[PDB]
Formats: sequence, structure tokens, C-alpha cells
Amino acid sequence: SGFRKMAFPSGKVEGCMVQVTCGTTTLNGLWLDDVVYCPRHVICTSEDMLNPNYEDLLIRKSNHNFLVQAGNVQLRVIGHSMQNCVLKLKVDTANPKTPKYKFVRIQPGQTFSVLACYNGSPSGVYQCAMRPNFTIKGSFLNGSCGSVGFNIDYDCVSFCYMHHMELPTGVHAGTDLEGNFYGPFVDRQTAQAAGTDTTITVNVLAWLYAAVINGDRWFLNRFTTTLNDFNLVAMKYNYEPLTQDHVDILGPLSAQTGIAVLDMCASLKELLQNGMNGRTILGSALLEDEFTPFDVVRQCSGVT
Amino acid sequence: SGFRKMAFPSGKVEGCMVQVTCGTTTLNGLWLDDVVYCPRHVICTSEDMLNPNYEDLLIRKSNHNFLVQAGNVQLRVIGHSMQNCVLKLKVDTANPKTPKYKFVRIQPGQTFSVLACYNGSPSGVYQCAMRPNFTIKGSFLNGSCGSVGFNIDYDCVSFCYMHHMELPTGVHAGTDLEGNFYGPFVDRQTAQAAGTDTTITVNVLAWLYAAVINGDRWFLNRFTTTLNDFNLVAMKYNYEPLTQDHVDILGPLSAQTGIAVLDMCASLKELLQNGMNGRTILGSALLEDEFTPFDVVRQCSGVT
Ligand SMILES: *CC(=O)Nc1cccc(N2CCCC2=O)c1
Ligand SMILES: *CC(=O)Nc1cccc(N2CCCC2=O)c1
Repeated sequence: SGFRKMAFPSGKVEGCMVQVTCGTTTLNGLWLDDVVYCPRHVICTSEDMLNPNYEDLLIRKSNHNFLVQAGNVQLRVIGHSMQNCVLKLKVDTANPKTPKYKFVRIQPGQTFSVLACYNGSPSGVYQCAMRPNFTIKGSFLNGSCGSVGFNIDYDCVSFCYMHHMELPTGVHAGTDLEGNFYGPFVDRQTAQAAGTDTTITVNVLAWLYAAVINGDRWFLNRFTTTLNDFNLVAMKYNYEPLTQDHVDILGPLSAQTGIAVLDMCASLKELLQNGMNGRTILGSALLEDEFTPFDVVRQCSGVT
Repeated sequence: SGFRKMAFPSGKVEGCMVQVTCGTTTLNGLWLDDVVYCPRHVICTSEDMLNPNYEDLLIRKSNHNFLVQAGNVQLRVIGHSMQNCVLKLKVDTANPKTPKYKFVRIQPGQTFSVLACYNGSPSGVYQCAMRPNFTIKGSFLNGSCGSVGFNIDYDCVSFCYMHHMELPTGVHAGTDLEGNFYGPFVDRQTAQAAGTDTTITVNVLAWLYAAVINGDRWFLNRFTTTLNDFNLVAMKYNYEPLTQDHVDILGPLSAQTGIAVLDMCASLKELLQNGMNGRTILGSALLEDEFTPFDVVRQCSGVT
């Protein structure tokens, strides 16, 4: 029993983290096969970040200017190219610890683990969600850029995130491993504000299932609702519209608990309208939206 | 910026996890040097657990009855002994991935990372605290026993916890790596209830410092208090008495923020008396008590 905000084991990703230095900028790179991936802003001074022309800035950089260090051993850079907002540094040595991997571009509402690194060294691991506004709520200091987000399916790491920047509101923006930003964000130090942080309705419902499975049941009520009725209440509280797709995704948790998805929607409706009344659900005083239905099934069944 | 419930990177511990089978019971073992550590209840049937005599049960077990598997390779057991509530299985092969390690017995209020495993395979990593009632609030299914809790100081893993049992109230009890239970708990399936889950005052104050450092400041007020005055309010709300030792431990965070510990105590007092009023602090709707002052400094400074 018990339900915890749970990251993937970080070992496979720890083995891929390197230090990248260009001039006075040190951040992290991801070493897979003979390629090190890092944010292209490694080449920028903080002054550059105001209005950088990356193609022009990059012309002044040679292979020997990219200092790549795996623990205490230097890697030889034999090539470099810019792909969107990442640099791919070709090194002469394949990472012997390269796990099976994919690059995946995730959807908002999807969760992933971040291995926070500084100077190519792991500091910690925490679970995130791609927010509906395409930000993440991370923990990232200067030097943490190039830290990656990932999922693991058995032995295959799916990298979905590289950390690039902090918005003045303390939320985080980054790219997939092809270097495309999630959402409208740019690697420039400019006026970028996040849109509405809407709550991931399908994840809250998943987490309400996890609560019932783990003994927290006080919020179950005698009511049901319809998608359309629920969605009126969703709109009012800046929750994502619930779709039949979301209902279908919750089917296994419905089946396991014997609570119809729409009945759980009616519970969530009363919770939105009436609050917690100073009660908690799985040790939380608000509705948690960074567990996917897949996360709930994984944790509740003990997948490794 | 940003502050997250953050586990240690699990790689060093992943390298130590093995499967232990005795008869029909499979759980996890910790392989350090040529010793595998696992809960002594590996030798019990669920029927045994009602009133087990471990010395007597153990007499019927030989080295060849302890099936120890690291990934897909079997380890030869050349010795076995019981130390308190753990078994030490001597194997003929030193774990080549043994990190630098210590066994430490932690105090209540101290935090640690758990690597949840099933069948010697990592499922996930989350941060815990030894509760003042000597329980932890974990995520543990059948097969997760022998999962360990740890801290890392640079390159040295300090193992503090092995998971042994779930109380009927869904909270968790276990041992240090010498096999001594935290608190009054026994590896018997019996009437064991947890005492009062008191809140770790010093950790809440640490976390209020982390909030101020990361921009969440609405709860700062014009008031101060005394240890004795604060402790009246602590008593009422089942918070640990705040000691001068706790005040001294918060000194660095006080210095960094310029908020006197007793002024932060006065903030915490108003929060206890008046609630959050539907506001959040570092994305939480309750007062978080599973960050130590050390955790806050580590995360806020980017220690690796
Ligand atoms: C994105 C990131 O991590 N930025 C970064 C890397 C290295 C150094 C910095 N600094 C140091 C102080 C000024 C600054 O931006 C930032
Ligand atoms: C402590 C722990 O993990 N217990 C454990 C290990 C292996 C198998 C079990 N089971 C399976 C179903 C009944 C039972 O107790 C428990």
C-alpha cells in the first residue's frame, strides 16, 4: 500500500551525463553513442542571451572550443552541428554505458523523471509533467541546463526533455532531444510569459483511483455526472476538458476499482465545488495532477 | 529556481539490488562486497508470520535454499547468519559494483531516498522521512521487502533503511542494515499500531526558508515569538517541540534569507492558527515536513 510521487531509477541516465564547457559557460550534455547533446546557448555569454544570432555566434566556435568531460576523462570532439536549439557534439568515443534509448516528443499531461545535474554530475531525481501551457515546474539552478527528462519502458530510456531556461515566474521551458522547444518558448532572454496553468483532469481522476486503491475513500459520493456536465465545472476551475479518450484511458482503473469513470468525475466535481474541508487525499491537501493513468497502474502493480 | 521533493540519483544502489528466494517467498537483497542483506522473514510462509520463531525456522534452511540472483546470473551462497531481523548471505563473489558505503541508523525527522524494487529490479525512487513515530510513508507492495533507504554524501552511500512490513493503517516499518527495527515494530503479523504522527517542526521551518528563497513570501508577517510561546502552539497542533538545537541548525538558512528563525516561527504559528486560506506554498496546500535544513541547503545550492 501507499502511493508516492515516484521517479524512474536514474542509473541508466547517470551513465550518460557529461560536462560541456564553451568559454565561461559550463552546463550538462547527454552522451549517447558518439554524440553529446547540449543546449546551443552553451556558446552564449549572458550578454549574448538578450538577442543571440546562434548561426553567427556558432561560426566563431571550433570543435576544440567544446570542452567535454565524462567524470575526470576528456572526450575528443571531432564534429559539431546545430539541430534546432541543441548542439550535437560528435566525439571519437561511443559512450560504453549507452542504454537502449529513443527520443520522444511528449504531449502536455504526460509525466517524466528529471535527473538534475550540475557540471555533468547528478544532484537528484524528481517526477515532472509537461504542463498544458508547455512549461514544467522543475528545480533548476545555473549550471543545470542540459539536464534531461525521461521515461523508462523496461530497458529502453525514452528521453523527452532537455532543460534550457527559467521564466521570470520561476517555471521551466526546454526542448525534446531534436532541440524543438515545448510550447512557444525561445532560448532568448526576453518577455516570455506562461499561459494559464490548467489542471490535467485525466491525471487528477487517475490519482483519485490510486487513492481509493490505497484506502483513501472519504470523497466517494452518491452522485454521477456526464462529460458535458463535468466539463462546465472543469471550465470554471481551469481544468482540461475531459474527452471520451480520457474516459477510455481510465477504463482499467475503473474496472479494477468498480467505480465508473463518470462517478469518479462526480466525486471530482464535488471536490472542486466544496474543497477538501481541511482533509487530505494520499497525504495531499490539493488535487494532484502529475500522475498519469499509466503511472497509477505502474505503481499500483509494481512494474520494474 | 523551483523546489522539488528530490531523491538521490539511484544508480549506485541499483547496482546493489538482487533477488532473494527462500521457498515460495521472493523479495530483494542488498549485495555489498560478498554479503547479501535481506529481511529474515524471507524464510517465513505467510502462516509462519502470525507467530514465527526465526531461530527454529532458520535451522531448516541451508545455504542452497537461499536462491540469490543478480540480473540473470545466480550467486553461490557459502554462508548465512541472522543479525537481529536481517539475514547476511555470504556469496562467493564480491559485488563488482559495490560503491563506497556506510550503514547509519537515522533519527526521526531525517530524510532518505527509497529505491522501490521487486524481484531485485528497480521500479522507482522517492524521498521519505523517518516519522517521529518511527514509521515511514512509503509505496511498497508484496515483493518490495528488502528495498533500502539511503543518503549519498558525494561518492559514499549511507544505507539507513531496509523495508520489512506494512501496518494495517498503510504506513511502513523496517530496520537499519544491522537489522534493528526503527521504533517498537516487530517482524510478526500482530496488533501493531503507529503512535501519533507528529509534524517535524524543524523541517517545516526549513521548507518555509526554501519557499522564501524561491519567491513564495505571502506568509511572512510582522510578528515574532519565543521558543516557549511557539511550543505552546506546536503542542496544540501535534508538532515536535522546537529546541535551540533546531534553531542553531536553521542558522545558515536564517543568514542567507535575513529572516530570524523566531520570525519564521511566528509565520509558522500564524499558518497553524489561520490555515493557508486556499493558498499554496511551493505548490503545496499543507505544511511540508520531509525536507531537512540540510536538504534545503543541498537543493538550493546545487550539491552533486
Ligand atoms: C541554462 C543554465 O544552466 N545557465 C547557466 C549555465 C552556466 C552559468 C550560468 N550563469 C552563471 C551566473 C550567470 C549565469 O547565467 C547560467
Ligand atoms: C515483505 C514483503 O514484501 N512480503 C512478501 C514477499 C513475497 C510475497 C508476499 N506475498 C505474496 C502474496 C501473499 C504474500 O504475503 C509477500
